Amino acid sequence: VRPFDEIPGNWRNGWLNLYRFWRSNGFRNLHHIMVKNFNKFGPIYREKIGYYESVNIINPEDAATLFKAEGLFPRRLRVEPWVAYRDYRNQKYGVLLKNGEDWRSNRLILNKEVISPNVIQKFVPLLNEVAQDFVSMVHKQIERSGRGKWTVDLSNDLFRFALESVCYVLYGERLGLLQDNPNPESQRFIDSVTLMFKTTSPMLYIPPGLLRRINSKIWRDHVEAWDVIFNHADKCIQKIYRQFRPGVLANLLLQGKLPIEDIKASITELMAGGVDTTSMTLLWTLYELARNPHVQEELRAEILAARQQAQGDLSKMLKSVPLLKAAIKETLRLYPVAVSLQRYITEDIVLQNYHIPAGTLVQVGLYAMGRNPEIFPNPEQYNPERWLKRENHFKSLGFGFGPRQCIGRRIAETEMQLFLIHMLQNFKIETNSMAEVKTTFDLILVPEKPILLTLRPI
Ligand code: HEM
Ligand SMILES: CC(C)=CCC[C@@H](C)[C@H]1CC[C@H]2[C@@H]3CC=C4C[C@@H](O)CC[C@]4(C)[C@H]3CC[C@]12C
Repeated sequence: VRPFDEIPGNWRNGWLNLYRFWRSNGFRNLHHIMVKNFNKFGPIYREKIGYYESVNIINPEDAATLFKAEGLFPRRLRVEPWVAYRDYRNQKYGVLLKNGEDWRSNRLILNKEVISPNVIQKFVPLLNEVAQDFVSMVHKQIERSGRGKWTVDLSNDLFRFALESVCYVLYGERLGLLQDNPNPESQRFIDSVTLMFKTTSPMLYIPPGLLRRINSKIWRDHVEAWDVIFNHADKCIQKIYRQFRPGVLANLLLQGKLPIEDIKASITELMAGGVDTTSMTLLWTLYELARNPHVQEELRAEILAARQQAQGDLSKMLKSVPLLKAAIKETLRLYPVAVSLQRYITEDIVLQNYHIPAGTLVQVGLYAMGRNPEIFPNPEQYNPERWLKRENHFKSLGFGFGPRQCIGRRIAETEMQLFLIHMLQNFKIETNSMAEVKTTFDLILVPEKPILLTLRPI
């Protein structure tokens, strides 16, 4: 086998690479940087930028060997800003920040009430309710606008649908974000959530302790945002104990399997993990459905057929939409919520004939895989057919893979399906202009400029 010190890449000028990363852009084009590296060093490259070093792969086969050596307690990179807040406020770590035995001990409890098929069917009526209210809002706006159209940037509205839905199944209450005049308690909560995501982007590389040392507003606004999010969790917890004398939070407080401190930590991290993720995916999807109207009709045809063969039963209808679940994989292929999965190797492995010493951070380039003509034929075309009647697990890594995969993947899928089912039944999504839209990096994959979509009743 080839030694580690022979892997291609730029690990020999890490300090010059740190200069090239911050001199211009860089923190906005990490997804484009990876593609170039793979198109320059091959199916595997080793990179070092400052004190950061890692081995990267693109072939789904290599992701196999990677996930087989992650260990019993897989460890990804950490969210420095989010961890810094828990240390400052002496809060417990949730299922996302924990590692080792504590994560495993938690994950298993959380899985019974978040990802198990038993509770997924209990979430269907809840998610569908929010999905029905979103369609009502779109009709109202279309009525006002006249001519039966509504050209709008659904960015903010989709963010509200994501937050409204996740908080419905987690806390067991409707925040009312989809109204025309939401109550100030929810308007301040969504603003705090938004400010929280907006303040993490800067501290993903800039050490949080450094911004705290200079009393930067970035650090202060971050703490102020998490405070509101944690206080809204206490507000719920208190109401639930008052009602003792339903939601994920209520069931965890009933079973009394985890401490309230560990329950409050996880319930919060669960919300953060699926508010910006589901919202942007639902946006990229609506965008590609408008650039590819043939796919939108093909889906609409299948959903209308499933509506009648199911006889109202959403459970049956959700099992009868294979092309819809394939469209979700297709969106996550061109626009992955995370440009890479990270796993700290716990055993010496070999990838592409190269010894990878234990402890090494190996990343799986999801954005580069989904756009490689080799792994995916016709990559730049949105064709959900490529996923049906095909097999492929290591090609659809959008929600990760393994014991520490996305614990809310079923909640996300269900929510995104119910959304598309209700939206395609009532409206046709038309692109205001066939002009190209560019992708940038900031926490996730977001469009450079707003996406303007027209919604006509059908
Ligand atoms: C389109 C929607 C979503 C996408 C694409 C997505 C994607 C991902 C990915 C790639 C991971 C890491 C997987 C890995 O490292 O192997 C992850 C982890 C996680 N996701 Fe999501 N996610 C979505 C929605 C949600 C939702 C709705 C929730 C609700 C709780 C959620 C909660 C979490 C949590 C808590 C983790 C970390 C769990 C752990 O590390 O043990 N996500 N997600
Ligand atoms: C909730 C979810 C998305 C799961 C895991 C949580 C957490 C481990 C991940 C999610 C996104 C990561 C960044 C993503 C991309 C990059 C660019 C990479 O080329 C360099 C690293 C970097 C910035 C990652 C940093 C840590 C984050 C936030």
